[PDB]
Amino acid sequence: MNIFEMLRIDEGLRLKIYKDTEGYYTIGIGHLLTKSPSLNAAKSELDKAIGRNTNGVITKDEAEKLFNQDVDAAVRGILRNAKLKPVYDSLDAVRRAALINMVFQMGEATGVAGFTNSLRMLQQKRWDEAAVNLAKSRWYNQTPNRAKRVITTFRTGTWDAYK
Repeated sequence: MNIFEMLRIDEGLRLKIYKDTEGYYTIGIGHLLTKSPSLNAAKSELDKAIGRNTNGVITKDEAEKLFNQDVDAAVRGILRNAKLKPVYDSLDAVRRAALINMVFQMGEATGVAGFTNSLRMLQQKRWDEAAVNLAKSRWYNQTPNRAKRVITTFRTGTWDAYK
């Protein structure tokens, strides 16, 4: 198991524009296109991302290409964030993947950098406590199964939730 497999499990793979759990236009492996309610806006953003006139449909290779960029971006976003960086560097490899998962989901470092208290607990390696704190969130209330998977990963440092 690794970050790519993990997120592929959490996000699924869809080749035609769809709406995410928040109703936003998305494609591929969780690639958010736009927060706009306009399908045409989403089709424009898609074509711009792929570099062709897609008509709302992409191939598997294309999906994977967006996915790789998106994982890079999430990691880079963490390394560039003053709050996230030290946490991430303090973590073991498994848990690092849990943190990338959150940033990818929340599509931005910002979101996650906000979870101050949980961040501090993770850095201190107080796993059970962090796990409880993380669950007191809109995040855990809206997508509870996915959040449980990510929280278990932080609590245990293993991939058991994904196995």
